[PDB]
Amino acid sequence: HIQKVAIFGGTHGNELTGVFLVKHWLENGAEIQRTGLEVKPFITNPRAVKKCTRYIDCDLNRIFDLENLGKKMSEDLPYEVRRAQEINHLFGPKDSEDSYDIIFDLHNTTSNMGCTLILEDSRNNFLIQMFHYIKTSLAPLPCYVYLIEHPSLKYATTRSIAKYPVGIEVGPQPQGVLRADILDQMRKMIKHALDFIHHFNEGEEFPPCAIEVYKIIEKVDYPRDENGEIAAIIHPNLQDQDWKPLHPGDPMFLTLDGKTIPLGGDCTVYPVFVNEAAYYEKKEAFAKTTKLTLNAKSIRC
Amino acid sequence: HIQKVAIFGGTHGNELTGVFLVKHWLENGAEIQRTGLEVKPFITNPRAVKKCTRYIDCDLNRIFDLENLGKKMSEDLPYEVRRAQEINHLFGPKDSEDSYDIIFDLHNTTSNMGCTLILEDSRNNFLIQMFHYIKTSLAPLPCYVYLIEHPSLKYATTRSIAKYPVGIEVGPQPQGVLRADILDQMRKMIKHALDFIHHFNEGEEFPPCAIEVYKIIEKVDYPRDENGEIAAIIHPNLQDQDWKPLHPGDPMFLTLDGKTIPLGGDCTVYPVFVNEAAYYEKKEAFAKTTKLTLNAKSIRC
Ligand SMILES: CP(=O)(O)N[C@@H](CC(=O)O)C(=O)O
Ligand SMILES: CP(=O)(O)N[C@@H](CC(=O)O)C(=O)O
Ligand SMILES: [Zn+2]
Ligand SMILES: [Zn+2]
Repeated sequence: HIQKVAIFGGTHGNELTGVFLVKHWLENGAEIQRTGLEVKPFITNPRAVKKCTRYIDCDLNRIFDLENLGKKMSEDLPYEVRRAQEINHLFGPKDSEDSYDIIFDLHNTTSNMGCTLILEDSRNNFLIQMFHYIKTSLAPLPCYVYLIEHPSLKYATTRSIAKYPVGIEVGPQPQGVLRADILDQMRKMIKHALDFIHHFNEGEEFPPCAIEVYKIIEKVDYPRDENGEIAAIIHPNLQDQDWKPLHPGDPMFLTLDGKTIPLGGDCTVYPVFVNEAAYYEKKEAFAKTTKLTLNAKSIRC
Repeated sequence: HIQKVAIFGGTHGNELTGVFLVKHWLENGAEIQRTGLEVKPFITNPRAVKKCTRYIDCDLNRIFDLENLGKKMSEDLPYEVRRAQEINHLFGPKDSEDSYDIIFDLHNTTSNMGCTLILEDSRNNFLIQMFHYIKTSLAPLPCYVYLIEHPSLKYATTRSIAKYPVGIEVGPQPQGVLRADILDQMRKMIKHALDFIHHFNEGEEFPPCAIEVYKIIEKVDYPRDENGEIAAIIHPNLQDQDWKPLHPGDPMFLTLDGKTIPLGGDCTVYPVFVNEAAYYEKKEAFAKTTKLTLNAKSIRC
């Protein structure tokens, strides 16, 4: 049974859709309340939000792990590390039964990804059923599921605190910009997610369901010159073609001289986060993913 | 006769198309050289480029005036001030005959403005002729001219150093990103600008011409709180509709609730820089322009 729900906004301070909503919701939350459901809206990175930048000392959505949450409180720590602890204490602790049940973390991307749900665990049948529900509600408005569970990769998100972590990504949108159509898409996504929880809490039964997801394989950097500067850019056939298949023959990058660097490798892939501003400093031009199906067992409260 | 020509990129450090070309052209100018014409590429704000921020201490493209350029040099002064003077000493002095003849200043905008030329002087026959040549040469691809001449508004641009300052602005592109299609557009604009200069220098006579331009009337802020926080955002109809006519009854802003706030007044207007990331701090949702026609007298070298 689902009791404790939060919506985080402003994990990244220059992703204004979430910030705008949460800050309105703090003043009037009617939209995010249901019957017998209390959800708490919350500004994750208030300082980065004030400076309208992604972060102050380091990326908040990467540090919710033992290395960082186990450090001694201290004014000498990076701001985000201090803030990660404050959040763990408020909405976790992480890996405890006292933690929040569900956390929705709201994000924006410059990539042409549309409505996107981040899945941190392939086995969780509750999430697969939620995601199936939202996907289907939204349609024919498309909505895709990025699955980030992986051995060496995968990062400790802000929402990993909860038993049920949910990432909500909407793009394309420039950083520092509030576009109405994106705002609307993110509201519709939440509308359905919260509806599903309520529906489940009034003991509805959901049959088995399948969904298609995109599983991370590896991350590709920009081809780089002899000093570490970018020597080629996202080829225009690849620009804005997130989710769509890319075959070994196909064009990845383009040089100033007009030279085209093709995919190579062995098989088809589905690129994600194509040309995301914030990933330039992470050496990620885009991420390679395989398409695969996940099956959920029926569930009931 | 035109001798000294510069191309500035990186005036704003997170506008990467200019920075990316200029760094390449610094390593191989072939593309921007014309026979009998030497063109110097230059990075105006190398420091803001390092951090991929718009600026360090203040906006570089607003301070090339007497107040700042006449100041005594010291380390208490904002970086950009100290930097502006250093640029005046290399490509000016501004208002002197020893200054460069033409400076092209390269920019990107989040607004959906397409290929855009900034005209600083409505009576400058030479520029008007150049712009008409570029417009004509780019067709059917559109090209738009924004006349920032105004008694009160109008600011001291990096490029105002030259006898003939030219601003090149290409959108939409998110800050901190390199799109190929936007890059290609800026290169073509430059190709044709240099071609024009060369042709003129080889004595070709240019008959009189007319161009449509858009003259700044006034800037419009987002409607705000009692706290000064944004209370409404760019309406979906207005979004991405730069240059297109906006009538008095038409939707302008949108609340979460969401009520539409219409234009008001009684004259039609032409909106420019709709939803520009960098202008949120400047408190400009968009600029209202009136669209008029300018003539050039014929010219010859
Ligand atoms: C480009 P973003 O910061 O909105 N994407 C998230 C992805 C996620 O939510 O896991 C991140 O990089 O932290
Ligand atoms: C969107 P931008 O900052 O590159 N445009 C210039 C306008 C210009 O080039 O005059 C500015 O705001 O100073
Ligand atoms: Zn984010
Ligand atoms: Zn600029």
